[PDB]
Amino acid sequence: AELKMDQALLLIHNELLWTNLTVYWKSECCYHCLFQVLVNVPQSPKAGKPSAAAASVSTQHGSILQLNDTLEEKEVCRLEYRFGEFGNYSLLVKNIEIACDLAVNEDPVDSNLPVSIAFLIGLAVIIVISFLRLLLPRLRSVDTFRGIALILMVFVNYGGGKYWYFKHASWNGLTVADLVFPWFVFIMGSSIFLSMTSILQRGCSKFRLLGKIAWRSFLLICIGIIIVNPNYCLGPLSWDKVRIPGVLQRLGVTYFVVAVLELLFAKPVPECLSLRDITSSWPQWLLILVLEGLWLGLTFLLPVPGCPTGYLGPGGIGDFGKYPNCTGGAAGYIDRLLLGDDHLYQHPSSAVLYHTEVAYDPEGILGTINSIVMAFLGVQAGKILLYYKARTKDILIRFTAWCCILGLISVALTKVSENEGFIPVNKNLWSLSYVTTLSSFAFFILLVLYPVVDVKGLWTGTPFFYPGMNSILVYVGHEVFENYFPFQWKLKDNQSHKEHLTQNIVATALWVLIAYILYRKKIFWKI
Amino acid sequence: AELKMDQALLLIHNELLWTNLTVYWKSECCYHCLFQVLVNVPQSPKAGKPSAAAASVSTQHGSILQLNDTLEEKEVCRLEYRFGEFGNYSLLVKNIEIACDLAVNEDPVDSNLPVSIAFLIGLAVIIVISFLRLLLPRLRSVDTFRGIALILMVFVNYGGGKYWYFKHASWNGLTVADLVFPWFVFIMGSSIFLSMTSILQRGCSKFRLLGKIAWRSFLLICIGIIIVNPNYCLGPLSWDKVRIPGVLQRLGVTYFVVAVLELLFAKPVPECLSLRDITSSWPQWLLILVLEGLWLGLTFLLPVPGCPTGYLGPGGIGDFGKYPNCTGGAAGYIDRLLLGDDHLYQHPSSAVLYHTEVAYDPEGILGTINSIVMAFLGVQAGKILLYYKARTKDILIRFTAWCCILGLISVALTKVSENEGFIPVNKNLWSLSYVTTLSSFAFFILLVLYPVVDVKGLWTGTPFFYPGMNSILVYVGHEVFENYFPFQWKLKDNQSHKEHLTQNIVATALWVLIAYILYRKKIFWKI
Ligand SMILES: *[C@@H]1O[C@H](CO)[C@@H](O[C@@H]2O[C@H](CO)[C@@H](O)[C@H](O)[C@H]2NC(C)=O)[C@H](O)[C@H]1NC(C)=O
Ligand SMILES: *[C@@H]1O[C@H](CO)[C@@H](O[C@@H]2O[C@H](CO)[C@@H](O)[C@H](O)[C@H]2NC(C)=O)[C@H](O)[C@H]1NC(C)=O
Ligand SMILES: *[C@@H]1O[C@H](CO)[C@@H](O[C@@H]2O[C@H](CO)[C@@H](O)[C@H](O)[C@H]2NC(C)=O)[C@H](O)[C@H]1NC(C)=O
Ligand SMILES: *[C@@H]1O[C@H](CO)[C@@H](O[C@@H]2O[C@H](CO)[C@@H](O)[C@H](O)[C@H]2NC(C)=O)[C@H](O)[C@H]1NC(C)=O
Ligand SMILES: CC(C)CCC[C@@H](C)[C@H]1CC[C@H]2[C@@H]3CC=C4C[C@@H](O)CC[C@]4(C)[C@H]3CC[C@]12C
Ligand SMILES: CC(C)CCC[C@@H](C)[C@H]1CC[C@H]2[C@@H]3CC=C4C[C@@H](O)CC[C@]4(C)[C@H]3CC[C@]12C
Ligand SMILES: CCCCCCCCCCCCCCCC
Ligand SMILES: CCCCCCCCCCCCCCCC
Ligand SMILES: *[C@@H]1O[C@H](CO)[C@@H](O)[C@H](O)[C@H]1NC(C)=O
Ligand SMILES: *[C@@H]1O[C@H](CO)[C@@H](O)[C@H](O)[C@H]1NC(C)=O
Ligand SMILES: CCCCCCCCCCCCCC
Ligand SMILES: CCCCCCCCCCCCCC
Ligand SMILES: CCCCCCCCCCCCCC
Ligand SMILES: CCCCCCCCCCCCCC
Ligand SMILES: CCCCCCCCCCCCCC
Ligand SMILES: CCCCCCCCCCCCCC
Ligand SMILES: CCCCCCCCCCCCCC
Ligand SMILES: CCCCCCCCCCCCCC
Ligand SMILES: CCCCCCCCCCCCCC
Ligand SMILES: CCCCCCCCCCCCCC
Ligand SMILES: CCCCCCCCCCCCCC
Ligand SMILES: CCCCCCCCCCCCCC
Ligand SMILES: CCCCCCCCCCCC
Ligand SMILES: CCCCCCCCCCCC
Ligand SMILES: CCCCCCCCCCCC
Ligand SMILES: CCCCCCCCCCCC
Ligand SMILES: CCCCCCCC
Ligand SMILES: CCCCCCCC
Ligand SMILES: CCCCCCCC
Ligand SMILES: CCCCCCCC
Ligand SMILES: CCCCCCCC
Ligand SMILES: CCCCCCCC
Ligand SMILES: CCCCCCCC
Ligand SMILES: CCCCCCCC
Ligand SMILES: CCCCCCCC
Ligand SMILES: CCCCCCCC
Ligand SMILES: CCCCCCCC
Ligand SMILES: CCCCCCCC
Ligand SMILES: CCCCCCCC
Ligand SMILES: CCCCCCCC
Ligand SMILES: CCCCCCCC
Ligand SMILES: CCCCCCCC
Ligand SMILES: CCCCCCCC
Repeated sequence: AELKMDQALLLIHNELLWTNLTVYWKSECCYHCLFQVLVNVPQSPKAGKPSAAAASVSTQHGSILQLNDTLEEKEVCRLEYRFGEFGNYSLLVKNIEIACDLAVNEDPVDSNLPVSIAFLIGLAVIIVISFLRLLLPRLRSVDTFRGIALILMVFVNYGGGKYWYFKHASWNGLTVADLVFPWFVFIMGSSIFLSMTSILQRGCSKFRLLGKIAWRSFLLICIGIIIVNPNYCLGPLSWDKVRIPGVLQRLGVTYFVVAVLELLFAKPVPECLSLRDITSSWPQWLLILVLEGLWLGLTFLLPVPGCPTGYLGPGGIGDFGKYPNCTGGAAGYIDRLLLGDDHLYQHPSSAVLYHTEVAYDPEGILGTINSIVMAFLGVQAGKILLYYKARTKDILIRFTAWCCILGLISVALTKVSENEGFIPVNKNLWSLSYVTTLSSFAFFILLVLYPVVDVKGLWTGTPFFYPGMNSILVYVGHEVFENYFPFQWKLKDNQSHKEHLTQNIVATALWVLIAYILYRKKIFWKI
Repeated sequence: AELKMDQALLLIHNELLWTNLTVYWKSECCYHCLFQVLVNVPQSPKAGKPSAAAASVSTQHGSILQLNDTLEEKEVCRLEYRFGEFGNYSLLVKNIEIACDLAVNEDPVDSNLPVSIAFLIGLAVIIVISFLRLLLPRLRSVDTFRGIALILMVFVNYGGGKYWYFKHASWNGLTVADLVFPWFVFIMGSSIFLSMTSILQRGCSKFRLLGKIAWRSFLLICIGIIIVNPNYCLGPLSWDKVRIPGVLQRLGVTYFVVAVLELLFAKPVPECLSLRDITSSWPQWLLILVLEGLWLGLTFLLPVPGCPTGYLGPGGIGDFGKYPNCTGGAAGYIDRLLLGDDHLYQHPSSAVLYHTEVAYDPEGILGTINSIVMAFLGVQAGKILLYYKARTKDILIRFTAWCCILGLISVALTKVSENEGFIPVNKNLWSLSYVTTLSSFAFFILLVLYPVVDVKGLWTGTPFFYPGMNSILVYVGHEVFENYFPFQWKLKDNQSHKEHLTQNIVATALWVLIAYILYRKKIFWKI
């Protein structure tokens, strides 16, 4: 029909002669949204001639429908159902009492079939190549894990097949899109410590290195603002529309703060139950815990005008529509106070599901504290790798212990619930529990990749370390060349998951190939 | 007022009570355009109350106005005048006989003042630096002259201040925009011979070099089609809208043909009145003259359906509107027959002044013959430089003789007239006289640059050889980053020549600086 992607048709037939009905729709994904009007169905004029009206219901999450008499304002009938994509459904409001029956006129399609098939294709290629091949300085695992994070960032930015789980969550919880930036920050902290230790061991001065750190940070911030943020298809750059926060700006600020902290308190690596790497850097831990206490205090105790104190919700229609302009809480208030709504992100992810009107920037000022905490945990991983490079058992024990500690903290904060924790997982706020959850994930990934890629050498990292060696050039590249063929062509069906998924997979594989080609030519750009 | 850039206001007052008037406007730049309706002025209803109507007239070229009685269809009054930018003019159609008087209510502005001031600023900086500095393998002149051509290409592509002489001519004649692509083709031929001779002297095989030539040509064509032509701000690429011809596609075809010809007939350089470089390559000259005869025959003798034979005009309203869909003649007919109107250039330069509706591609199939002839003349310049490298007098004599011969041929063809020659100068057709004119210009530029930059060493080429060493990266770069700040920001006045000129000059100087930075880092990309 005229159905768009991820929608179904709902035909509502009114068999009642006396009472009109109004239909209210609420998603199950919401936490405390309001019911929104779906369609108004008038009363049947004559017996045997039911009135009809159609509507489109979202099929990404389960739906909650409410039937209310428009004059009486009384609930005659309520049903909750999970509609399928491109379905054709009929709802009949019978008489004798009032009851509703939902019939499936046409069965919906399987929307996740291309994703199921894509994993089978990739799994088959892995087995075929492994079967085919069998018949016939730097840590590799850090580059491999950086390349995996970057590859998924490229796939997600292109759209992720237009799938709701390859996109960012509206407010709370995790999708696959929410995993890949914290992991990159973690790895960047590891690389900060490893590179700094090698450089200082070679005998370089700390002031030349400080100048290099400042130059790299300034370059990243400027590249983000001037190249990566703006949509130059709309028009030329004007200052009043410039968005100051961003991904590369926050990488730059995090890089400066973490690198300068490590450089200031740098120590030579000494050469087995011990806490040597934890106690030899107690000043850094002291400053990190003080900074984290600052984030917690400004988040739960800063009074925001016209808004509750310590509010972590999305606003819009969320929390029963009480707080419509309070998207973010103190984080958004600080962003608006210091930068103004026109220098923020005008399309927050909460807009689709909570219908928020205010601009909110996920990469704002207040969450940089937790970005820094994430990168400092990555630094701790690098310290584990260098202080105990001789012994593999020591490295693995420390990775496992850190994963368990951070996972226990995350379980305590979130209460293993999406919206009911003390600090729920939230990318937009860059919560504490978001950091601890994604850090335990990164410690587990290192625990698995270090033996396989580095100790045993079973796997060489292919093809993931090729973009892990040219991360900055690949990230800037796909932003500049996002609309260019062959990364993007014209689709026969823009309402198809299969066609979008094929386009995005092809474009991501092309950036893996481009990075491999740059590796063969030894064209490594280090910002 | 509401006047746009390069327009004036013309108020027409009708003092006549009985006859209406219609006003016809024709530009002086046209060759045989039709008069187009400007505005209809009704008769004055009562004596002493003249009727009024306003119009905007283009001020780039002189205007020709015709006053015709609408019923009688008889010419009551005609005047030709050159209106100035943003002027406020009044035209009064008096009675006793009928006479017209044009009065300047408000004087126009000086539109060329920013260009006059810009040359004074640049001239002052040259004198200041020369005064300041005084108080305190490869041929350099070829890189210098390539950099000058490329710098002007960047300035012209950005817009050239929105000045009509920094844009391409509508059909015939020369502007500053029409000079810089033929010069680049000339220099590319010189570089082809110089590089090939050095490579073959080092002992390289001709098949490895043939593979390199084919690879470079294929890369240039593909880069042009996929990166340089499309406007990806409009949408994703669809095949039916893909434009096949272009600047880099024609560089690729010309490079392949000329490089393969030289490689096939390559000879070692022997070590003073002689014609050694002209006679040692007689096969190349034979094929070039045969190819030129093909261009002349297909242009003046190919029968084009529904069109005169040997037609070199623009169509539209040109040539008195007889031939509206004949833009190009045989060149456009061959393009349309082999590629179809949707794979051609939809905005030819003749559209503005002759109002042509058909798509015409300046870089089409038929003019590649003359592109090849231009590059082969460049090859002859390289042969002069190598065969006689010991003697400067021999090099200068040969450059002067070639300039005089080509200039005499161009004077014979064009009859020193813009539209009345046998083969007028025309970028869109890539005429023979266009090639000979621009080749004599390039020989004269070499005659001046070779002693100054190479023999005496008075000038080192700065800052022009920095982009001459990275021409391909600079050309692709400014196409990718054309809309990006700092190359383009939002203008306070979009109807100002001063603001556009400042923007374009700043952007061009920024690309000179970028190429200097790439030279300092030794990042030279050779396609
Ligand atoms: C959804 O399904 C219903 C079936 O209930 C379709 O209704 C049919 O509509 C056509 C034309 O409008 C009628 O000729 C049929 O008699 C209807 N069938 C029934 C059972 O009433 C409806 O068209 C479908 N909508 C779509 C496919 O977009
Ligand atoms: C549909 O009607 C029901 C009535 O059964 C509404 O539910 C009541 O809403 C009022 C607010 O107007 C509350 O004070 C009551 O506590 C609710 N429950 C009951 C049992 O009355 C419901 O709000 C209506 N739907 C919408 C979207 O307004
Ligand atoms: C162009 O110049 C004429 C002067 O002839 C301007 O006409 C004036 O218009 C204003 C308002 O429309 C009147 O109050 C004046 O009396 C007019 N002057 C005369 C001498 O008639 C006209 O406005 C100008 N157009 C512009 C500046 O856009
Ligand atoms: C304006 O009127 C003049 C008449 O003086 C037109 O000039 C004549 O045009 C006809 C064509 O309709 C020719 O056959 C004549 O040779 C032209 N000259 C004369 C002296 O009659 C002129 O064409 C009219 N302007 C426009 C735009 O049609
Ligand atoms: C360094 C770590 C341990 C924490 C430092 C920051 C703490 C001490 C600061 C940051 C923001 C501060 C809050 C800001 C505003 C208000 C005003 C008033 O209504 C009571 C105090 C209260 C609620 C402050 C309490 C202290 C506070 C939470
Ligand atoms: C190699 C150089 C010297 C020239 C070779 C091309 C010449 C011989 C060819 C190219 C196109 C040809 C023309 C194409 C079509 C027509 C058809 C008819 O109406 C008479 C011949 C005529 C007019 C041809 C004459 C010869 C021609 C001009
Ligand atoms: C999350 C989906 C993205 C899919 C990316 C898979 C990468 C496939 C790599 C293909 C190119 C390999 C080039 C290097 C070979 C040595
Ligand atoms: C046709 C107008 C374009 C103006 C271009 C002039 C170039 C000015 C160069 C400024 C940057 C110099 C960098 C290299 C210094 C050694
Ligand atoms: C139902 O709505 C219609 C308007 O569409 C209205 O005229 C009618 O009065 C309503 N029903 C009742 C019972 O009021
Ligand atoms: C002039 O034009 C008007 C229409 O604007 C028309 O009514 C009038 O008749 C014309 N003049 C003559 C003399 O016909
Ligand atoms: C959507 C809510 C997510 C909450 C995540 C809670 C689990 C924390 C991690 C558990 C241990 C991780 C070991 C790899
Ligand atoms: C199904 C909808 C949400 C998708 C789940 C993503 C969050 C958990 C990812 C687990 C990754 C584990 C890596 C060690
Ligand atoms: C000997 C080389 C010195 C190079 C510069 C060192 C100092 C750099 C200071 C950067 C501080 C930035 C503050 C925002
Ligand atoms: C030797 C080159 C020094 C250049 C320094 C430029 C300023 C950098 C400051 C960046 C700070 C960003 C994080 C606060
Ligand atoms: C070998 C020279 C050692 C000198 C100590 C260098 C410490 C650098 C501290 C950086 C602080 C910057 C604050 C913005
Ligand atoms: C050289 C020994 C110094 C010991 C200082 C006290 C230990 C500080 C460790 C802080 C770690 C907190 C997070 C694990
Ligand atoms: C617009 C018409 C241009 C015609 C150019 C004719 C002149 C030919 C060149 C004269 C000799 C050149 C020596 C540098
Ligand atoms: C004034 C309108 C046309 C502009 C003239 C451009 C054509 C002649 C350029 C001469 C360049 C000479 C280089 C040797
Ligand atoms: C020994 C190396 C050989 C490399 C390839 C040489 C042959 C290339 C042929 C290209 C022809 C292109 C025709 C359009
Ligand atoms: C050794 C690499 C050879 C690659 C050859 C690719 C085909 C090139 C043909 C280009 C022809 C363009 C002008 C006719
Ligand atoms: C040293 C080897 C010499 C062999 C001769 C090479 C000649 C190359 C001719 C290229 C013709 C290509 C036609 C498309
Ligand atoms: C080795 C001597 C061969 C002589 C062949 C005849 C001369 C051909 C020269 C053609 C030049 C035409 C353009 C100047
Ligand atoms: C630190 C980098 C800041 C760059 C800001 C660029 C925005 C200026 C736009 C001006 C257009 C009128
Ligand atoms: C209809 C599909 C057109 C594009 C197919 C994918 C192209 C990817 C490979 C291109 C290599 C440059
Ligand atoms: C020689 C290079 C040709 C590249 C052609 C690309 C155009 C294909 C667009 C397909 C989109 C459906
Ligand atoms: C209003 C003018 C804003 C931009 C001025 C020119 C900027 C060019 C220099 C930028 C260096 C990156
Ligand atoms: C979602 C994984 C797809 C893997 C396909 C790999 C083929 C290049
Ligand atoms: C400021 C955006 C464009 C940067 C140009 C650099 C090209 C290598
Ligand atoms: C690098 C130059 C920036 C200019 C900013 C202008 C803001 C109005
Ligand atoms: C012997 C292993 C010690 C690991 C300590 C981890 C601290 C969270
Ligand atoms: C510095 C710790 C602040 C914790 C805030 C919790 C208040 C309910
Ligand atoms: C860094 C940009 C500051 C803009 C001023 C806004 C103050 C509310
Ligand atoms: C060979 C040492 C194994 C250490 C295991 C630690 C927990 C997975
Ligand atoms: C460090 C874990 C804390 C868990 C929440 C305790 C109640 C504020
Ligand atoms: C130094 C500015 C970044 C240049 C863009 C790179 C695109 C691959
Ligand atoms: C049109 C020439 C302008 C030269 C200005 C140079 C200043 C960088
Ligand atoms: C095909 C257009 C994009 C090319 C990407 C190459 C980036 C270095
Ligand atoms: C490189 C692939 C090109 C695909 C062309 C498709 C034309 C319909
Ligand atoms: C002695 C100089 C000869 C130059 C010949 C030029 C041929 C057009
Ligand atoms: C091959 C020369 C053709 C010249 C055409 C001129 C006819 C008037
Ligand atoms: C090379 C593109 C050819 C397109 C076919 C058009 C035939 C008139
Ligand atoms: C020193 C030799 C001069 C040659 C001049 C030729 C014509 C400018
Ligand atoms: C080679 C010069 C020719 C000039 C025109 C002669 C008449 C067709």
